[PDB]
Amino acid sequence: ATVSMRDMLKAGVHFGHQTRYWNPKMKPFIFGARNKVHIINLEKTVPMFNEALAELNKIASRKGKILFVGTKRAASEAVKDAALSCDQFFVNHRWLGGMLTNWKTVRQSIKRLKDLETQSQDGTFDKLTKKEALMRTRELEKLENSLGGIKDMGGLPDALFVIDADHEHIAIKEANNLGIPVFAIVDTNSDPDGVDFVIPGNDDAIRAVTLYLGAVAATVREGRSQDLASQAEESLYFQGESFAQLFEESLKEIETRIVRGVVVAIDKDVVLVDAGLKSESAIPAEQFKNAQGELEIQVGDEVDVAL
Amino acid sequence: ATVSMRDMLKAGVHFGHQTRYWNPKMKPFIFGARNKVHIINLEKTVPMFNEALAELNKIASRKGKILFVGTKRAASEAVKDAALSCDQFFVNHRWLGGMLTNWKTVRQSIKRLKDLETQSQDGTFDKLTKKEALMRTRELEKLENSLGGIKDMGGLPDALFVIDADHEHIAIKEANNLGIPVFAIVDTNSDPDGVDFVIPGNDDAIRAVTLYLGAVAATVREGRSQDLASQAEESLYFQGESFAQLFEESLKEIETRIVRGVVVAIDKDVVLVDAGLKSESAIPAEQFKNAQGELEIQVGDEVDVAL
Ligand SMILES: [Zn+2]
Ligand SMILES: [Zn+2]
Repeated sequence: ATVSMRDMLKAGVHFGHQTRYWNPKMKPFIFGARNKVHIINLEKTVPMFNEALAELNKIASRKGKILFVGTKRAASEAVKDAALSCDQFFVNHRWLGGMLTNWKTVRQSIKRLKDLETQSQDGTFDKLTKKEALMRTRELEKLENSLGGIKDMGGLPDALFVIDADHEHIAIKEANNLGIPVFAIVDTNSDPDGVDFVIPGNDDAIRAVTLYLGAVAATVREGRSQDLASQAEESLYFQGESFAQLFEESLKEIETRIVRGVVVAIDKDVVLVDAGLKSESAIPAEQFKNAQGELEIQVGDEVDVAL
Repeated sequence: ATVSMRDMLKAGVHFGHQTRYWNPKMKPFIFGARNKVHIINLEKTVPMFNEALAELNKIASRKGKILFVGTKRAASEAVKDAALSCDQFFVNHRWLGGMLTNWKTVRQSIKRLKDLETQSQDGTFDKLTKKEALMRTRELEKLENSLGGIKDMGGLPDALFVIDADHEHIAIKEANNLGIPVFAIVDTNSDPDGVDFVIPGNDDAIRAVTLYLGAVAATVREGRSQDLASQAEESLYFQGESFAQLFEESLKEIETRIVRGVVVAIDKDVVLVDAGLKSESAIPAEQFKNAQGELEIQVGDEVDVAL
């Protein structure tokens, strides 16, 4: 996975802040200045982004959970779009101190959110006074704005992808403390020190932000599915055996002896065994019950069967 | 997209029916017979499946809708799994004559399904007698079993993918009449004539059926997203220009003159214009209102702006 330099140039990825606003720590990523404005060196952005994408692909491929964080105007709606498009998670309105470091508390706040969700729907709020119903409605607003993108995360994320390292410094510091790797777009006015995988680039243009998140969402989908990887395993070696050769070889795989197999499905009075024939074999449960009339085997168990 | 011959052999794709059950029309796809059973020639299955996958990829890439059809025991639950995994549609319980050819009627039956959905939830059924409520409950059962996988299809499909051509002959004939292309697994006991893209193979093993649907769902996801295609466009040509060359070239793209731009977002009193700077420009709506105080422009419109 990569984005080309020409694509980044068109999106404005190389536009830094005015030089008077810079953080000197971004010097290695700066190409120069034109008209009192810093130009970001895409010669560095491209390999550093590829490096970031490769590791996010690896994390996603072990069922890793990715938290997209971006709450500034330019990032907010796109962060949600990206996260949804690859079945991950997000914070896009505002960060509450402790979302990560006090995660056991957040977990309870999530159940409280779901209870308030139910209450607002099943008429509980209508049986309250206006003053009370408003209290619960504002609480539900706070919880949904802040936790709505993570309510099904189910534990700490395995990585953070962040738009604007300075704007999101609180979250980045929590991740640091927990040893959660941080991938971030770092603009010329920002401190890169807390960022594990820095991506030098413009964090102020919707089109630039969209370019980054798109490449991220794609590589995360590829990590989960293994679509393109499993496919490009057919070119790694010779596969030109004839069917005839392969079929005759498979006939000699028969030794010796009645057959052996594996349960794949147990619906009452129907036990299903894959013994590698044309069809799986559906067996009456009775052959698999003990003296008390209970099922002895489980889906995935190994068994025997009579040809 | 492809499945290897070794993968098909392991899944049992080559196991045909007993020869006494064959349809002579399947002769070109048959390798031979062992123990009074027909062996399917995978030398033919592999290129014919690749051919089918390539055209399904093309159909999906123009936002085509794919209807997965499989109602026999071995196909039923996997057909649903596959369809869901690539955001398409399915029929997996039983085919009602006219689902395709009388589609304008099906459309009304879909709204009737949604109304019954609401009624069963909002307590309408509880206000009925038992005899009446049972009538509506059975109607809801019929509609959900048959239309549940297509209720958001929104029109005729652009292709059918079918498990077992003989078992699903009714649907295949409706598609024929409507000119909708049929992709189907055709076993040695079946008639291939109605099938546009026949895939000679075992249609009785869950593991074989799973192998086919998996490859289909992947190629459909790839058609929609263009993940792997857009990525493998970076290898088609030289991309070794230095950033310096590219940046200096982009500086000469400035001619002449105040700037020109494109609206991207209109939220009351905030009009957003992309003029290719570091940030999009947010302009007060007032500059864009006519004498009556109405908005003159729309999202996507072209405008002008003062630097
Ligand atoms: Zn910035
Ligand atoms: Zn069959």
